Amino acid sequence: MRALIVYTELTDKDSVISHAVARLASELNDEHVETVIIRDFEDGLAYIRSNTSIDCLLYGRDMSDRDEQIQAHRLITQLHRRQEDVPVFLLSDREEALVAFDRNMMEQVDEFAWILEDSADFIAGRVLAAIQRYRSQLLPPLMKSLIKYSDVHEYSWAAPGHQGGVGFTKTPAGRIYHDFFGENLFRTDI
Amino acid sequence: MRALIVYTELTDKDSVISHAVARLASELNDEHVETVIIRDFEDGLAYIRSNTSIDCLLYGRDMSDRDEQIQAHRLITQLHRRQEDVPVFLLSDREEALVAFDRNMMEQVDEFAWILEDSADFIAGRVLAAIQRYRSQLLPPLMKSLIKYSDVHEYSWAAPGHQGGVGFTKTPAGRIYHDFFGENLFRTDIGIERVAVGSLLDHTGAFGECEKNAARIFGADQSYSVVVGTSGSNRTIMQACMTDDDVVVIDRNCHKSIEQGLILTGAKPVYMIPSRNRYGIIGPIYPKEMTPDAIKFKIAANPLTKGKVKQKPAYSVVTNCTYDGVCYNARKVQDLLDGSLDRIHFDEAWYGYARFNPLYRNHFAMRDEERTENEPTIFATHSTHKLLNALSQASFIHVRNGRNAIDFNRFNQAYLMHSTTSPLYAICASNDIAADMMDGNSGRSLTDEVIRESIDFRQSLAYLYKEFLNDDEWFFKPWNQEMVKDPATGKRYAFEDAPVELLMREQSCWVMHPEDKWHGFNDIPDNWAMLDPIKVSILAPGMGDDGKLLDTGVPAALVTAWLNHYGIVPTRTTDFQIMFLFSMGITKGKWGTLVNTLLSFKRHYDNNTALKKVLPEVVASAPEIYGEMGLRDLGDKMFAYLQKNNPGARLNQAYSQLPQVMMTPRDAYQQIVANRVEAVPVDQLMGRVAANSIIPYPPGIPMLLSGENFGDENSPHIHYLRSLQAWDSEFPGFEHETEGTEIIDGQYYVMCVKT
Amino acid sequence: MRALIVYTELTDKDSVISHAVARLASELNDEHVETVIIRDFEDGLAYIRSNTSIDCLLYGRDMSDRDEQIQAHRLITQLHRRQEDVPVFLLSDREEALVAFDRNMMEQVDEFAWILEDSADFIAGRVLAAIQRYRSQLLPPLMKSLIKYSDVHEYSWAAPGHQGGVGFTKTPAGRIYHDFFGENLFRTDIGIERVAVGSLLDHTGAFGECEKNAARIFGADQSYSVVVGTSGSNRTIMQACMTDDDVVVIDRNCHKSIEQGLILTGAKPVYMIPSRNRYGIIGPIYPKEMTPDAIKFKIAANPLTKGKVKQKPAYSVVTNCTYDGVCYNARKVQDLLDGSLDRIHFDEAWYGYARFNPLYRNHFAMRDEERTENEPTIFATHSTHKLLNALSQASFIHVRNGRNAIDFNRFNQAYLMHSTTSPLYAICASNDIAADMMDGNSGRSLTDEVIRESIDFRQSLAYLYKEFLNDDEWFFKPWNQEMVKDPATGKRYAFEDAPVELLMREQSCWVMHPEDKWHGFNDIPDNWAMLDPIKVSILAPGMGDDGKLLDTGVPAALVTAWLNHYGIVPTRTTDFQIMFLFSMGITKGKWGTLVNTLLSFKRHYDNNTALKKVLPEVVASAPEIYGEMGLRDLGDKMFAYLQKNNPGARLNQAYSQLPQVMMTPRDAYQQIVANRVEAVPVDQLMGRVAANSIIPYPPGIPMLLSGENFGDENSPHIHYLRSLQAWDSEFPGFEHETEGTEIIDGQYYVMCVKT
Repeated sequence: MRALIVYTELTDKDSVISHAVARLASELNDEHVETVIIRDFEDGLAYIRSNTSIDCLLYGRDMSDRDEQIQAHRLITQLHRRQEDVPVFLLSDREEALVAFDRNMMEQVDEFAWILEDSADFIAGRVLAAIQRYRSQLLPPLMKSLIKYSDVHEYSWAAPGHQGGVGFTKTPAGRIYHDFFGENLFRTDI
Repeated sequence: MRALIVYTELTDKDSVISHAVARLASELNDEHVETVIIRDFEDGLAYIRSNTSIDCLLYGRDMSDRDEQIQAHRLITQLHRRQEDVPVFLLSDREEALVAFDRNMMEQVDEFAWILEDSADFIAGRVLAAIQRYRSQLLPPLMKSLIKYSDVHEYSWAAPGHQGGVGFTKTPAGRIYHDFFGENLFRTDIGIERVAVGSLLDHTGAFGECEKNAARIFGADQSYSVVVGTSGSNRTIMQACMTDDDVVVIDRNCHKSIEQGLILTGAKPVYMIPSRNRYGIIGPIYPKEMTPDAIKFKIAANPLTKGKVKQKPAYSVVTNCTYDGVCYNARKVQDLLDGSLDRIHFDEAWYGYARFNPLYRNHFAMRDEERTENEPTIFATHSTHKLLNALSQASFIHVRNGRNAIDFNRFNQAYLMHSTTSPLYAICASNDIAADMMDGNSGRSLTDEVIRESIDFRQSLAYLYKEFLNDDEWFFKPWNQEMVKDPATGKRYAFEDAPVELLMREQSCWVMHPEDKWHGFNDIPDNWAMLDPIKVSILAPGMGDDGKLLDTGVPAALVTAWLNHYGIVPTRTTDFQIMFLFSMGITKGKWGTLVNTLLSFKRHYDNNTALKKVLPEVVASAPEIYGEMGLRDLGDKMFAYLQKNNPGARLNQAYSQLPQVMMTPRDAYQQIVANRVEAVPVDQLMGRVAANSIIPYPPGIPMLLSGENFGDENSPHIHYLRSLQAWDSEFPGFEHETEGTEIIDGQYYVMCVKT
Repeated sequence: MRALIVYTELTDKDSVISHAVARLASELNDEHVETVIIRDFEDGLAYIRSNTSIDCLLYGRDMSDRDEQIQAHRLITQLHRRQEDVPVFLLSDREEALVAFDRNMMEQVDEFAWILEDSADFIAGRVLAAIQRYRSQLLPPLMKSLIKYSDVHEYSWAAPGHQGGVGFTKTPAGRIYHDFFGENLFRTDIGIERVAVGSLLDHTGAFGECEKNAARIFGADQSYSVVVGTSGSNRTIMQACMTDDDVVVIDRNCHKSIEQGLILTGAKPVYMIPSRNRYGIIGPIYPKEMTPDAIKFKIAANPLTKGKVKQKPAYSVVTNCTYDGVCYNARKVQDLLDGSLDRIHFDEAWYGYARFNPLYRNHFAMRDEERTENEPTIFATHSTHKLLNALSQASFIHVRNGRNAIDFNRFNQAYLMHSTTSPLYAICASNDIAADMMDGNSGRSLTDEVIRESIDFRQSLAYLYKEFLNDDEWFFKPWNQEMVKDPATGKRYAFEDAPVELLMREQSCWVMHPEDKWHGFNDIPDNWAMLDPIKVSILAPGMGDDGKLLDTGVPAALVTAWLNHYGIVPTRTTDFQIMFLFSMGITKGKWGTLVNTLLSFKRHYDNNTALKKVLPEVVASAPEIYGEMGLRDLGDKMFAYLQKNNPGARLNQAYSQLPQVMMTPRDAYQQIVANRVEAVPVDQLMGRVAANSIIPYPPGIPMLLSGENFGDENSPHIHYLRSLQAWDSEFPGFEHETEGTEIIDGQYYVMCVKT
């Protein structure tokens, strides 16, 4: 689980939003969500264009700058090009977000995170729930069912004879072959 | 122990104050006080608004800047909103603080710390002493005594048998259960024979202290903690109040525990009929039903009570607020009922927070008001687990003694009659912590947070509705005022454009005015009812303002199926109405998920997405019907069915006319005990007397009570039951719930008295 | 996951098997299975007898030694006593195991592990699969579903308001409370609207599964889980059974919930009077009170029921076992009452384990027996928190359908009438885990452990009593048989010399025989009653076998004060009797503390130690009286008072004669509701009707019920109340408890019906 945080300047003084984001990142790391913190939308765009899996996007902008609004929309569109249903959290001061609220905002924002008046634990829990929801719909059906069944290791009394690759690990050459191709390939040959 | 240090610029050169603060922080850490150092008051405010426990605040400012003075005062006020008695230390140069010394300074400063001329060890010791003093007063009495006793681990030679959870740790399944629930839960299950804590049923010790504290906090003369919920509380109040030789005035919008009390007391009930609107939402009882002449007329017309027209009614019950958030003006209700009764019971099961926010002023039972000596006795029941923070089955009885009051010795008999001899002390502890949570500034702060969240959701939904309407599209709309008026300046706003402070402060922005069309309660008097902001109803399109359906619409059953598929479970639902609860357990900005879910439903509805892709569980009910069918196809099918059958008129007919009463509820139940009852299908209900209550959903309030006749062939009640059955047959997976019926092979059966 | 490896000598040279086992243990640790390696079967037995969870047993022996075979079988049987389905792997050389292969081997071996010719990885994988299979079947259904659902953390938009405990973590006191009780308790408080788990009141889902499982385990046709304790269970049973037009047969040794049921139903009660002994211990009802002629005579003699002599009684209740551990032969009681009634209710609140130990055979309600079709309907109520392992308020209703049975639809009305709409699921989960704990081998093993501990205490106390008697000194003695007879060989033993196996196996060692003097129930039939071993009564000296006091003695009130000072709180107490509870939560050898405390009391009593040194709390009551007074001085003062006043005769007079009945308990309570009651002092009680029940301690059972006359000047009941008041006045700090009275300035007041 990896969360990407892209915020530029939410408060007139940087330290407030920086400390709030640091607290949120600590709470996310305590629940085993890795966090990447980025201060510029072009840097975030470059990060997204690297084929790195992102499970959640949390972003905030100036909220009074239309250029940063365009940049944020570009970032979210780029993210959804290849990672289509990744949850997007808006990090913002509540009043600024509420005055900017409209249909176009909700077209790209899935959840609100009032970073300056909410506990980092509550936001981290909501982020984790969103990440789990996203991960549960990610795989296509056959691949999902095969992965789910692959954990079974019991000896069936039927073919194939290698029985999830166990048969190969009885001669040294078979063991080399089994280690080369890996266990999961043989455990899906069911 | 955590100390928060907020200082900005105390010296012209930063290094002096920074080094002094560093020395103080080191000395505080050496005494195991964690320190958070913050250089800006806005950062400190953000830190305080995170629900982190702070045991001491040490702050310093420029001391010559009035803006920083205002900021520091704001920080301290914010801290004391939810952490009321946290000590505040002023860090300052001595001369600067002394020249600024006044009453206003001492109102917010508890101690002085001359950080530049005092040893950090002395200040750290004083801080630790202050923290210990603060921590020693933090817990409410029952919880404190339970925690203190929990350290005892010796085997008592008495019940409970598990002996602080030791008994569970003897089988593997017991060990898993014990590890899951934790040790402290079992170590507080100590029985009623430990004099260190006291006993709940005797109201002694910490239990007596907790009940006195709760009575003070909730503004009652006496309070009783209950471990059988508001069902139990209602039963004991009704048992203490009435007898089988009594006539009582019952809100027809009554919980089933009220009918249980009627069965257990044998009293003869007379009913006040609440109002209804075009959405099927049950509204308030109008004042025309509570007048002394109306009550005398009801008593004289009732078949069972017509020989008691000279007898003063012994008890009345009004549900406030209602299930859909309609709050009575309780002062006016009490004044109306004072002309006929000496005992008024307000069943405020969903309404426990009302005392602690000024928005609800005059709309609840235990008001801060000058009390005269000729008032009636007032009872209020709170389900502390519903909209306060308590475990299930926790409840309170609040009593204000007036005319014909019941003294403690008499009331205790009913209390014991509906209680248990072995209460679980965790439930009472949750009651105590809930009362403590509403005490002082914290109750106001928590109610404010919930109200603000609900208002943000309502305004956002209204804005989206207007946007979609401007694009000539449909959307959901919140059920509140369309336009609000500022009573000070006279300025009018659209609801979504109104300032949040105005909606949070002004009660008239939520009062049901007779000239407004939004609420739909025709002929309601002004300043009679009010909408609770935190019970948010949303309306699906399809119902016209006149009361008849439009040409197109989206039935709420399909939206409910969508929400259930996404895990959201509404509290109430009608044909076009979905109710969402905002509680003190909600987190800020959570309603964005609700808005997102509604928008995605609208997208899939406009796209006519196949039910197999979006709602597989709906398809799994009747795969031959819902297979190869889209979301909008099903929606239009349901709306066409509603247009053809018009079940709203059926509901109005069934609930505008009361059923004929044949016997008291106790007599009907004793027919059950005597085995003189049978299961009767709906088509054979004509002339039959129901053995138990029939509560259809919607509207969720009883259509028939025990001992009431179903009526002849043209009876609206049998017609409404038939309508619900027909809907269930036509739409599998969207079946209505009806308490008091048995559904065999999809057919309704009702237990009726054998003729 | 923990695997236990027990191997002694598999190969002629130890290093081969040791290295193979080391490789296997390394492979098991690499898959996160902890391993305990033991080289001796006695060490493995000791390890198993420690309550440590074992997920798999891998063992090997010599395979040519029959002694090691017996030891291994013993080890596996011991393991499955409390860990029933743990997989067992046989570690062996292949040929040795194959030559020893038979049915008896396969009865205890689940899998083979050829440790000397198989890879440790293959065996480790098979062990892990077996462990996972075992763990997946370990939990009972409701607990399993609750644990599975507990991982959900999303904000539902419905009650409870705390939303999995989030609401508590918003004030500092709430955070302390939340951390104390832990997260999992609040995350299981989910409400009745989560279909993944089901609903308790609808008996659907995991709740239906749990109730079916409990009915199977306890041998009932149907079982109901109750969250209002046995008080609630008794109320719902009585509400389902009787009506105000009914006559009922009530054990005079009844809990106050039985009288509450009488008040709530309005039935007319007739009473069976239990027996008493010289110590004031209430004994069983004799068969002469349950015969059809006796019941007809009681009905014909009762002032209220004499117009119902042709009516079959609708309900009877018998408390079994009693508070002092007297257990009826329930088969004989049922056969006696079958001639008059169709419904028998056994209130087994203290008697829930009885089904699971053969020592209690035929002495409980839900017996494993061939059932005919003409049996009466049997109800049994268990307080699962009393002598089973459950949280307070957990209870069960068990039904065996017979004549005039109540079907589910009719019974559910009473069940809902005495329940709450928001049950706390932790209580139901505790009920489910208690039922699971009694299931299979574990119930027998746990009851055996408790019974053996109680027998060890009884025998040690009897031995010490004999030793002190031989030294012509006084001591406490257990209340059981002095001499026991072995029914097989005919050999007689003194109780302290009897083999423990005989006392644990033979029921006749605990039956009350009419020829024995220990129990003191004169004219009791043989094979009628039986003593529960785990309810241990000890007798202080002072009472003669004839029924009159001796020249000297030690009153039990002083011993009770001593025990309270040391933290031990007895369950019951009379003038010379102290009752101690042995429960499944006791640990082995704990009764040594009790013996030590009694010995130290005897030392300080013989030394006449000043009460200030030993019992400062006693002195703090009346420092002018107890100051400068010794332990033996106070004891002799109390004994002289008892000798002069003889309150035991007062108790016998008060309880041998029943008070005159003036009205039903419901009528008396409705006098309270009508405010027609007053507080009356004891000296003015002549001719007055009690408004509530009077329960003096001793004997702890009601002397008067509601609606019963106190009597004239010479009434024994007023005399007994006066005796208790006089004792309270003479000995501050040793005051009797009397439910149903108010003590103002040390004077007794009783609520009575205004004439």
